[PDB]
This record gives sequence, C-alpha cells and structure tokens, in this order.
Amino acid sequence: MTTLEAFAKARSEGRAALIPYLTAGFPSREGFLQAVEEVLPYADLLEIGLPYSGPVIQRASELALRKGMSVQGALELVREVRALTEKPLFLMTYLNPVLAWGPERFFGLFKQAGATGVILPDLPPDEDPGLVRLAQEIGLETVFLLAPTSTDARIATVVRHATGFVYAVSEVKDLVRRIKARTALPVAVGFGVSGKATAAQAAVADGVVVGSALVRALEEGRSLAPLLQEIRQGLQRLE
Ligand SMILES: O=P(O)(O)OCCCc1c[nH]c2ccccc12
Repeated sequence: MTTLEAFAKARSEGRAALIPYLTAGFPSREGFLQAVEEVLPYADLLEIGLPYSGPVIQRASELALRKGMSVQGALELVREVRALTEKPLFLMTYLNPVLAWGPERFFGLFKQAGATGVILPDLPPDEDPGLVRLAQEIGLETVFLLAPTSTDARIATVVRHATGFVYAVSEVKDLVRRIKARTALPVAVGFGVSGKATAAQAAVADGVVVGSALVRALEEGRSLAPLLQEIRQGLQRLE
C-alpha cells in the first residue's frame, strides 16, 4: 500500500506506526536480509540506510562500508527487499553520494529498484527546491527532517516540501503538536526508542523509527522479535 495508507492503517488500529531502520549491508549482506525478514512482520514501513562516511548508527555504517557496501550494492538490496514486501520502502541518504552519481541518475535508479521514497537528512528543502522537485517528478516521496529547535516558520517551510511523511528528531508530544499545526502529513519521530517505556513516550507520533536499538540487537546477536514486541506494546495507545 501507499505510505499514507500504511500510516492510516496504524492510526485506525489505535497505534503509532512502527518503522524499523536498517543500514544496508549491516552486519553483513545476508545478515541484513535476515534482519529484514525478522522486522517485516512488525513494520508498517521500512527505512533502509545508505551507509556514508549518531555513534551507534555510525558503527553500523562503518562496518557495512568495511564489508564493501556501495550504491550498487544498496540498489540490489533494495530490489531484494521489494521482492519480499509491498510495504513502503524509504532510502535514507546524505547528499554526497547523490551528487557523485548525479541526482537524476541516483534518484532514477532507486525509484526503479523499488524504493517508495527517499529521506534526505542533510538537505534543507527550501535551499534546493529544484532538486526536491526532480526526485518527486521521478516518482519518489521526499522526507525531510525537523529538529526540536525548529521555529514555526521553519516547520512551515519544511512541511511545504515534504511528501510521504515528515521526520522529527531530537519530550515528544510538544514537537509533534507544533508540526501538526502546520501539516496533515504523517509525523514520524526518532529519539533512540529502545523498549516499551520509551516507545510509549513516542506513541503520540503517527510513526516511530527504531534504528539504534536494532543495531544493538544485531551486534549482540539477539533475535529481533522480542525487542520489537516490547516497542509495539509501547506504541499501542491506551485509555
Ligand atoms: O532514533 P534511533 O536511535 O532509533 O535511530 C533512528 C535511525 C534514523 C537515522 C539514521 N541516520 C540518521 C541521521 C540523522 C537523523 C536520523 C537518522
């Protein structure tokens, strides 16, 4: 289903959507695919990170690159994941590799590989609307980030360019409230959720990203379901 439908389904079920984040090729190519199999049952949508040169996420990118991850490698993995699910798949990437390959080619390749959209953490959309438009015209939803320091004007500016959803990073209820005042777009948040309690604090958002917690689980060689189940139980809105 579409990104909006994935978020809507979660909301209707009275819960914040669970969005696993997995670094492409971490801890290995096979390990990554196995991880995808384990998180999909819990995922409303999935984020796949393109490793490029937070401490935990940094460790994962570092190991992935040391093992040979590349844009071509990430492309094949996106195809592999698309073969396993019809759920929304978002590629998170810094601008550097996009510029190296050329925006039109980079975005075109990932859209063709099966990506639903891209998350561009280091691109203020208002600074290059043309680049944003290009990705959108190619068929990719474009997610941009907002920090707690964002003024009303900054929030308004970013939500004007975002599609799919808006990503708020680091209290959570306050930031979510302020963003919803300027948009009907789903709002996902990421602040190191690691269990039921921290997930409950984030339950107010339309979606909650889980990245660092999964890196740790993978490093420790633990099954992922127990962790995701605790988080899912915390994402469920109660009386
Ligand atoms: O919030 P955590 O610890 O679950 O990480 C979620 C991973 C999303 C993520 C990966 N790399 C980033 C760079 C900037 C902002 C967010 C990210």
